Amino acid sequence: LFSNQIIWFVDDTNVYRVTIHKTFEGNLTTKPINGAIFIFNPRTGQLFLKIIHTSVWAGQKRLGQLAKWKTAEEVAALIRSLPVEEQPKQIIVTRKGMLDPLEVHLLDFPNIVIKGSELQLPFQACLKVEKFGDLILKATEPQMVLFNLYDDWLKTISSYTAFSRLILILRALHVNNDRAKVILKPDKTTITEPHHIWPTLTDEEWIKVEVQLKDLILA
Repeated sequence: LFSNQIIWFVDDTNVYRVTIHKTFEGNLTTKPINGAIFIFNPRTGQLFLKIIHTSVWAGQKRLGQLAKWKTAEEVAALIRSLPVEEQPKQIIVTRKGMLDPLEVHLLDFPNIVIKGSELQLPFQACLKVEKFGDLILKATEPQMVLFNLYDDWLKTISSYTAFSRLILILRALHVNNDRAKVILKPDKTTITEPHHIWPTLTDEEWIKVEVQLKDLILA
């Protein structure tokens, strides 16, 4: 994974989202709510969060399929906004339905390798982190927001270690949100700094939480 080339993971799982509701009359309303594309560099921790506002869906059917194409369009748009030296060499999609849309949208980038993955990388778990959930829910138009999902970790640990820690966090949040959040608050004094995503923990605290997160996923 960590060679000498820029790699992005692309997750489209959360682009088309709805809430469903049984009306007093007994019919089902399906109302789209804002979604997001997660585009993630595992070496640097850089996350490009493309917020997808509900206005993009129109007198449109099959929004689930259309969402894959909108994702591809947005990934290509991002690539075109970046200098060549910042463009990815490889794009790894978390769902196989993204392969063909991306192939078609990146024809002008013949050197980019597009591939699928069997990895469990639930960026959907970020929707359960207030910082992301609220930002997405409250958006009134599309926008892209940059985040550093590794906070200050890279000052003292490797990219490999940071990536593993992040995946454990996301997967644990995915499988049992309540228990994961307890695990990530090991002390009464535990805080998350305003510009950070994750709690400020000592090295010893991280060791224990990483084991506990892993155990939670196995359970």
